Amino acid sequence: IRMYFEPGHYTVMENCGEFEVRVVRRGDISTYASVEYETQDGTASAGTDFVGRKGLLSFPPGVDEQRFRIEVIDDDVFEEDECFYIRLFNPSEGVKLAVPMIATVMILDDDHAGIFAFTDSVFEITESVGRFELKVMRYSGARGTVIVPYWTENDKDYEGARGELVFENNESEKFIDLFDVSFKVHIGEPRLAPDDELAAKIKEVEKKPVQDLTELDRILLLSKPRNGELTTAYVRIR
Ligand SMILES: [Ca+2]
Ligand SMILES: [Ca+2]
Ligand SMILES: [Ca+2]
Ligand SMILES: [Ca+2]
Repeated sequence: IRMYFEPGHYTVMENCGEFEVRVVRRGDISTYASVEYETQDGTASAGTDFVGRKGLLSFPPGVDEQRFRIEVIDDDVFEEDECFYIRLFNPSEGVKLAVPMIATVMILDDDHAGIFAFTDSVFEITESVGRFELKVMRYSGARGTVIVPYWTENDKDYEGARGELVFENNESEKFIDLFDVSFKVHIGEPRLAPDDELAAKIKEVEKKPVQDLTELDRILLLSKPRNGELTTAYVRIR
């Protein structure tokens, strides 16, 4: 005998350049064997998401596995999770096809804007030793510029803080500088730079009645940055 994929399932980052797909030969190794593979489309398109590939996996006498590089294509357009597969045909004569003989590889986008939130909800700190950066994390993922307001609230102890953080591309983290009592500090809602080419196209899609949005457009709409659970932090001062 038998010949079958293993791993029979690979998960892969759109930016992984490529990755190995491994195949196994059980049963009578002793003699050369072989088998073919062909990438074939799922939701992930050969052409846009990966490259098509038929091939011949040769198994000289004494080898019960072959790997083989598949290329995952990278781009800057937000897409949901996508799929594509790889099938074993044409085994050599000695041998039967097993389970699985269809490998599944999924492409994870990384063109989201994306989702913004604090790390924890409470941070204990020190009567007066100055400053001390309050982190803000950007979750999966880190495409486009995203601007995002910040202001503080009272609960004399600190100086009030306001602004708009600017996460440029692949900016995943940024910091608010401040500057037993507590106060809260909020984050508003993320928006793109008003004038980043994307913010427009989306504005365009954002008028086509939803019933009109091309599938492409519907997925362009949820490319937009969002907020997470905790959009507020308390600061305890002791
Ligand atoms: Ca695609
Ligand atoms: Ca993709
Ligand atoms: Ca993409
Ligand atoms: Ca990408």
